Formats: sequence, structure tokens, C-alpha cells
Amino acid sequence: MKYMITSKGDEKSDLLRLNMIAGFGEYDMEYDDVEPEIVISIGGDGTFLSAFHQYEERLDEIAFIGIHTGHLGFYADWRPAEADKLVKLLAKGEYQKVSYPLLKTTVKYGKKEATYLALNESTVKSSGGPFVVDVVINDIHFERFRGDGLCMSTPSGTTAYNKSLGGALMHPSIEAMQLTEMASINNRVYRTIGSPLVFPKHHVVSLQPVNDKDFQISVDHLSILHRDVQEIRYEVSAKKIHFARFRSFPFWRRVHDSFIED
Amino acid sequence: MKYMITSKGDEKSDLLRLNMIAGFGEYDMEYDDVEPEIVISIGGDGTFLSAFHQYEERLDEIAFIGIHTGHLGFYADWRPAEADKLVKLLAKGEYQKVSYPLLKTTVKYGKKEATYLALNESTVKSSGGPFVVDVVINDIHFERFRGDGLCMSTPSGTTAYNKSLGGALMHPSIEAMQLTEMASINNRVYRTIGSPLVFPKHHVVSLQPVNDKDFQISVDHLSILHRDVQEIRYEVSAKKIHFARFRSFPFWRRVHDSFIED
Amino acid sequence: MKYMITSKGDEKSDLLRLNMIAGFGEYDMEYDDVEPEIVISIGGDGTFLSAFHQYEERLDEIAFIGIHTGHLGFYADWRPAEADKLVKLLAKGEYQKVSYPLLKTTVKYGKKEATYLALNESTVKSSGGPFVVDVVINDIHFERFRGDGLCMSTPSGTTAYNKSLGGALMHPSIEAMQLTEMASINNRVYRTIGSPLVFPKHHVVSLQPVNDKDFQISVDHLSILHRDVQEIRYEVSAKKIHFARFRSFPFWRRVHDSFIED
Amino acid sequence: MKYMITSKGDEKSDLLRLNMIAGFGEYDMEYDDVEPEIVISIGGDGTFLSAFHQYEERLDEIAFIGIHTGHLGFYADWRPAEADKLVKLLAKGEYQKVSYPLLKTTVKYGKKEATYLALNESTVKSSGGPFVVDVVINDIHFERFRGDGLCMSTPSGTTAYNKSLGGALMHPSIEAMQLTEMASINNRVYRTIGSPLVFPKHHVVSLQPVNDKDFQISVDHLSILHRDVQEIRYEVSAKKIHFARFRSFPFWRRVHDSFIED
Ligand SMILES: NCCCn1c(Br)nc2c(N)ncnc21
Ligand SMILES: NCCCn1c(Br)nc2c(N)ncnc21
Ligand SMILES: NCCCn1c(Br)nc2c(N)ncnc21
Ligand SMILES: NCCCn1c(Br)nc2c(N)ncnc21
Repeated sequence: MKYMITSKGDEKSDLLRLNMIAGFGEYDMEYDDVEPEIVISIGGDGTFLSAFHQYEERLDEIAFIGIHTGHLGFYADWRPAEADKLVKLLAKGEYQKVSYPLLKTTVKYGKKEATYLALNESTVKSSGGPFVVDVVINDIHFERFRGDGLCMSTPSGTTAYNKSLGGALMHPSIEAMQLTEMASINNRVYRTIGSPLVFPKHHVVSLQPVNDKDFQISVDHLSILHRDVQEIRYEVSAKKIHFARFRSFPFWRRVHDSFIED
Repeated sequence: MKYMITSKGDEKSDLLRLNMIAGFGEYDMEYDDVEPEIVISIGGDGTFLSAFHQYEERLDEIAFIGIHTGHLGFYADWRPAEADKLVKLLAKGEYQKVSYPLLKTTVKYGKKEATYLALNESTVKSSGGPFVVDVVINDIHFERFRGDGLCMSTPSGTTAYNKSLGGALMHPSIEAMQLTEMASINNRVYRTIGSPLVFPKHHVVSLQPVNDKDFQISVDHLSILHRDVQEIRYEVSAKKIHFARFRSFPFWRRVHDSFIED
Repeated sequence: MKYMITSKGDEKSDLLRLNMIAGFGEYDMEYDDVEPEIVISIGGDGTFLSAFHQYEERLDEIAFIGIHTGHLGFYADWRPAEADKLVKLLAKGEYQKVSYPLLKTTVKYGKKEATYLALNESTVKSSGGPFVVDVVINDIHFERFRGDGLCMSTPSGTTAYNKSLGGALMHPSIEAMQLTEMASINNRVYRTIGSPLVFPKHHVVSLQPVNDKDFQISVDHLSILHRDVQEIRYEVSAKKIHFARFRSFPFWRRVHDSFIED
Repeated sequence: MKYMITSKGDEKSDLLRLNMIAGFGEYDMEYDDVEPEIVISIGGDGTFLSAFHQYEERLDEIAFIGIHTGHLGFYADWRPAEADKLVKLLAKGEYQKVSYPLLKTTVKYGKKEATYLALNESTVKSSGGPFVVDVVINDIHFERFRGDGLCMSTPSGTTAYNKSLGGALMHPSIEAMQLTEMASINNRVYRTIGSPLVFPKHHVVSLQPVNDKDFQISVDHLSILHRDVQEIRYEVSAKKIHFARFRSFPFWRRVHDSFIED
């Protein structure tokens, strides 16, 4: 089939990439970075993220693979020594696929609307002034948030920024999204829930400005200053990312190796 | 149908109970506290919990209802002023039901095995000495936990003890369980994940002793000192609790009213 | 003596200010906003902060007073109804003074050095890239910090930003400074202390860049992007802020009124 | 002078102890475990604690020393390889001393009063029922605490249990005590400060029962069920523990070695 390979650009990753291509030349495998069916990422989770966003418009016809030339990653979870064996069963096809939920982000302005897809998380901070927003869940005013910002994470994103904010780690088979607070201000006057919140499919969490209508919004690795913002809208996406499964590497084992010890 | 009513035992709750029975006498409704089909709890969430455990062996033939004669509760979420209107549509049947996941707890000894069902959570602390256990997830050693204890919470339990330990609040439609740490000790020598963990159905979290084989285990409101413990076993239950639905009272609205302001 | 009065600029605060001046005209009291001996702040703690920084070069010849025309504040802790009684004993002098510690901040560049004085706290975040610094305490490498940023707080500052980051509240009679982490990243690879740290007088906490030499540094309300930064240097200041004491209002009572209930 | 040596009782520690005594026999040094002037602890911090409490009635005539036959400890901070060099300068006297603050704990009953001295911390939990106490600071009602319990820590104790509860680490030269919450319950109905609190000398923090008058009180390693308790009283002690100083081992270096890496 068609396939392509991105690289972290360092010497190690470039050389591994040329090795796999040459190995791929020994099989029925076209190199196409336009309509590929297999996308191999070599480097770290960041390299994987870029691969994800480069092809987010053909998600349902692609199976991703991550190779970590550095430390183990949650997406780049295959060591370089397994490349040549990776090449072989990728080519002989007939592999199993696994899919993770994704986070849909909608921005409405006073123009139009902008939608984004996030594999890790989307965050909202203010443009310099104080960050204050009203939090509406399924059209009910839940809280007025005053603080540094908010973070909505996918299941697999919970080991990234979400983890640093006290969020829970959840198994990526759970179709859900998790919202955490960044340095919330709490007194008798101003009240937030404190706890992280976890939402199922079809629940819509909407942020609405109170004073400042300008917010710095991040979506995975992108960070853009949006102006004249009327609403920010979060929900579990209908789209999934598909991984090529060649081995048992449990998410919890992946969590242990990254945080307890390898 | 058959029905019964438990009360918090205070003057307010007893009198409301006699009122609903007398109201029930105006309908085709037998009072049976042996094989009832409707269980009404009047008081607080604790009163509801006791009602839950009193009839946990007939869960799939019962629809529960909570009335709070005190503050709003997450299970006793109907105000006393709605009792007489509650009586009427309960009697004319034809109401919708809603179900929450439950937590199965298994204890193995060096005799036999003891299983328990929890609506809020189950906790494990030590008998006085230091609490130390190895944590195995789906048969993989995940961490050696050293600290005060651990807490595994159901979805709806996440607003109770789980919340006090930094756990996330999750919507009770998510079939999952959440594990949190109690005062974990972390240094170069001893390492825990810190983050709360959220598990889907069919994942088995097993606690295994390292030195002391005696643990104080709680299951909702029960707390019993188990001796000669070989293993503690947590997983999402196959059994669900069924609620009688008479009105829209969203869980998140219930969360707002309890923690942000009513 | 000489005195001056700043105002939050809102209608309420301006009118209270003219009232106190007219009241002051009934006494031996010159209005001088150049070499005053009494500085009265009317509005909130922010109004007080500005008053503090406007005159930070004559700290040892000034006694400050805060009046809150809005909610109670930790610096503006006198209600508007006590203005006219405030005017009288301020004028008849012979009052007691109280002093709080201050935080000295030094910035070294590759030009020269810039020093700043902070009444609440100073924070360090990165210019957009990832924030990474080595933390040196009294010339010993303590940790490599990777995360959103760091915050060093004075005693009285601990109820502000410090509180939002999990820092402890400490009595302002303790000559100390407290450092807290902002969303620290912790794994097997990267290790921070997590806990907040509290330092006595004469301990020097130094931040040193690893890659990016550009940091957004805040000092109370100022926030400036410093470039080509070689070192950031924190320590308890030799200078103190002096308050005019007219009544017993314990810091802990002030803490209760602001966070538990008034 | 007179001296004595306690041991962790393991083979390693017993043999090191006999070595130092034999080494001590080569000097003007009497072994007296009744009125000693030098107390050497060999094992861990727990061994040191026991040594501390064994002689807490002669604190002002004793200089302590800790040797760790296991991992580095905050009190047992001398490696076994330095024993013979320890023996020599201890004997030739003329060494510097360093002192850490201690925590006084008073318990009043409906008989009399019981006082205790703590080197690490004192904790208060309930006898099985729910733990609820009113918190009075310098005779002002500060909060009604509902939760698992409270912990008051000395400066040097802040690296122990205090650290596990989110408390700050503070330099032991600061004469202060720190109070932290154990799983506090917070809602609209029940309100705690959340933040850890740090108190200077002469501030009196008093716990008073609301319903249950029975509390499990810990003081370092002791844990005793006190009944008919009218009040628990915390404050910085007038007594200090004195250490023999033979080398520069900064507390912060000690913190780094224990938590970041050795
Ligand atoms: N270099 C720090 C970021 C690495 N990273 C990315 Br990018 N995504 C994740 C993710 N999901 N879990 C954990 N770590 C992640
Ligand atoms: N009186 C304190 C316990 C009340 N309580 C019970 Br009992 N269960 C819950 C629950 N699920 N969420 C919140 N609160 C709960
Ligand atoms: N409007 C939010 C900031 C108010 N504020 C200032 Br400004 N300083 C403090 C301070 N020290 N403690 C508490 N609050 C403070
Ligand atoms: N085996 C766990 C207890 C060890 N330990 C003791 Br005992 N005291 C302290 C202390 N002050 N800081 C750190 N650790 C301490």
C-alpha cells in the first residue's frame, strides 16, 4: 500500500527512516505522502503529533505508528531496534487496528466559526489581562472561573499537560474528555469546583467571556491569539485516530514505564 | 405494586414517611419491605446508602428514590415539598428508569473469599502499622504503594471521599472506577503515580500485601478489619443500581448546587 | 505632618478621598505627594500595591494605610465607615507601626543588573517556548525545573498567587520567602521537589537558564519580557514596609474573613 | 565526657556500635546511658527519634548525632564510613552545636492535662466516627474542620508526614510550626482553608471537639487513644534539640539528596 514516514530531523531519526524505506523497497509498498494508508513517526511524541495534524483530514484512512529514537513515548512507543521487524508485518498487512478518542474544539466569533481537532488537549488562557470565563455545561451555567486558564484533555492526553494540573489518567478506551483548572482563585467571593471534571460523549462544555474577549487558545502544539471571541466549545469528537497494532503494549504498562521506572 | 420506605429516624423524616404511606393508601400499592419494587429513602445520602445495602440482593427488581429532609444530596435529591407529587406518579407507574455503575470488591484469604458491592467507594488502610501494598493492574505489577491507604470510587461516588483526595468528578453514565492515593510517600526510594487513575469495565486492579497481611477495609459505610488477607480485587460490577426518573435533574446541576451554590 | 491619598478612581473612592482631606484640613496636616509621611490607599489591595510601588524609594519614612471601598482586602483592611475616625488619630499622631518583610529580586544580563522590590510576589514564566531553569540555592544546584514557571512570595503575599498554587499561608511576622511550582512536569526523566519551599533571611535562590534566555518576569503587578537573562536572584529584602496600626486586626482573622466567611 | 549509643538492632548497626565504643575506649570518654552528654544514633531517622524521646527530659545537656546504616536520613545524615572519624572529633570535644525548634502538644481532659514534645509532628484523627473539630487560633474561632484529621509539623518534620499532605518544606532555622489538612471535606455547607498554615513562635492553635470527645493522637511515633478530651493545644516549644556539628551538610542539600537524587 501507500505509506510515508516523518522524522524528528535529527541524525539518528533521518538514518532510521532511510533504513525503513530501503527495507520497504523489498515489498509491494508505494511511498506517497499525499494519500498514504500508513504513517510512521520516528522521534518523539511531538514528532507523532505533527504527523497527526499533517494528515488530520484523512484520519479514517490512515493507521499511525510511532517509533521513539529517544525516551519511550506514549505515541512513539516502539524502540528503534524493532524497525526492521516493523517493516515486515506492516508490508504483509493483515494487522489489527486500535482507535483513540479525539477532542473537537469550536471557536465562535463576532468572523464566523473555527473548528480544531486535538490529540492531546486544548487550553485557554487570557491575552495578558486576568482570565475570567463563565462555564456552561449542556447549556447550564456551572461556574464563573477566575484564574490562569483551563485545559480540556483527551483520554490519551491525560498523561501530558492534564497530568501536570492534577488531572486523572484515564484509559484511552473510555470515550471521554477531562477538564482541569490552572491556578484557580477561590475565596468567599469567587468559587470554582477545584476538582477535575470528566465528561462523556455528547456533553458540551462551553466557555463564554465575561470582560476580555481575547484569549490565547492552544490545540496540542499550536497556540494562537483569538480576538473578538464569543464562545469556545468543547466536546468529544466523532472522529477517532487509528493505530496499527503489532504487539501487546498496555496503556498502563506504558504509564508505568514512563513514570514509575523502565 | 409493592413498595417500602426507610427513614432517617428523625422526627421530620418519620412524619413525611407516614404522609406518603397514607397518600399511597389512596392507590393500588401494597406495602412490602420483603419483595418491594419501589424503595423510597427519606433523609440524606447516608439514609439512601443504607437502603441500598439493605436490598443489594434484589437490585435488578428495584427502582430507588431519595428524598432529602435536610440539605440536598446526590442520591436524596428530591425536596420534601415534592413528596405528594412523588406519590402520585410512582403509583400511576409508567416512569423512566436510570442506572448507575457499581463497584465489585473481592477479598481473598489464606478462609476463602468475600465479595462486596459498593455504591460510593471502597477504601483500604492498614491495621495500625505502615500501609504498604503492591498494585497489580490486569496482572502487571504497576507500583508499590506506601502511605495511608487507597480509595476506589464508583462514578457517582466521585463526589464523596474521592473528591476529598483530589480525584476527578465523572459523569455516572461512564462505566468506570477511579482509584486515588491517601497521603502517598514519594522519594527516590519509593515511587507512586500520584495522579488519580480511572479504569474502564473489565480492568482488574488487585492489591497484594508486602509485609502486614491485615487491613481495615471500608465499603461505603461498613468498615471491618480483615485478617490474613492474600488479595484485594477491584473491578466495575456487572450489577447496576436503578433509579426512578420523574424529572430532569442533571448530575452536573446536582454538582453545582452542592459545591458552587444553590 | 505631610500626607497623601491615592484612590481607585471610581466614584465611591474619589468622594471618600475628598472627605478625608477636608477632615484633614481641620488639623495640622500638609498635603504633599512628594515627601509624605502618611500614605492612605482607598479602594482595593491593587490600589494599595500601586501606592506601595509609587513610593518604594522612601519606604522607611512612610506608614501606609489601606481602606477598602469594596470587599475586604489584606492591605486595604479598613471599612469606609471608619474614615473619619481614621482621620483623627492619624492627625493626633502617636500611633504604633507594624512592618512586613519584602522580597528583593535581582536580574543579571549579558546589560548589567536590574533590581526590584515586591510586596506580594515575583513570578517567572517563559517567552512562549518551554520554561526550563536550573534552581540553585545558596550556590548548590537543587533541581532542574521544567514546567509553566515559578513563583516566589513574601509572607503577606502568600494569600495571593501563592495560595492558588498550593503554597502555605504564613504569618507576615516571619521573615521568610516561599517558592511554589506552576504545573511542574515530573517523570523518571525530569524531577522536581513538588512541595513548596520556605526560605529564611539570607538564603539566596538563583534561577539560571538552560536553553532559552528570555523570560516573562512579573513583580507584583508589573510584567516585563526580559531578554538575554543570565540569572534571576531571589532573597528576603533588607527593606520593610511599615503600616500604621490603629486597631487589632489579626492576620489570621483577616484570613478567616476573606476565605471562610465574614 | 559521658556518652551513649543506640542501635537499630540489626546486625550492621550493632557491629558499628561496638566499633565506635572500642574506638571511644582510646579516649577520655565514659559510657553512661543515664546522664550522657553525647547521644549517637545508628540506623535510620526512626532510630534517631527513639533516641530523642528516650532522653527528652535532658535535652539541654545533650548533643545528638545520627548515623544511617541504610539510606540517608534527615537526622541520621552521616554514613557508616565516617564513624571512626566521628569518634575522634567527638572525643577531642571543641565542636559546634546546632539546634532545631520543637513542637509542644498539650491535651486537657474533663483527668487534668498531658503535655508532649514532638520532633517531627503530632497528628489528630478520630476514634472511628467522623472527625470534626473547631479550630481556634490565639483564641479566635478560625474554622470548623471536617475530614480525616490534622497534622502539626515542626520545621524539620516538614520533610516527613507534612510533605505527604501537601505541606511546605521549611528551613529548620525558622522557629515555626506548620498545620496541614488530611482529606478535608469542602462544600457550601462545610468550609476549610485548604491551604497549609505556618505559625510563628507564641501563636497558640487550639482544637476543640464538636461531638465526639475521643481522638487518636500521634506524637512522632507514639499513637494513643485519648478519651474525654476537652482541648488539644499546639505551639512552638521553648525547648530545642541540639545537634553536634562536625561538617557542612546543608538542609537543602539534604532535601535534594533525599528527593531529587543522590
Ligand atoms: N516533551 C513533553 C511532551 C511529551 N508528550 C506529548 Br507531545 N504528548 C504526550 C502524552 N500524551 N503523554 C505524555 N507525554 C506526552
Ligand atoms: N455526609 C457526608 C457524606 C454524604 N455523601 C454520601 Br453518604 N454519598 C455521597 C456522594 N456520592 N456524593 C456526595 N456526598 C455524599
Ligand atoms: N483581585 C485579586 C488580588 C487581590 N490581592 C492583592 Br493585589 N494582594 C493580595 C494579597 N496579598 N492577598 C490576597 N489577595 C490579594
Ligand atoms: N521511614 C519513613 C520516615 C522517615 N523519617 C522520619 Br522517622 N523523620 C523524617 C523526617 N523529618 N523527614 C523525612 N523522613 C523522615
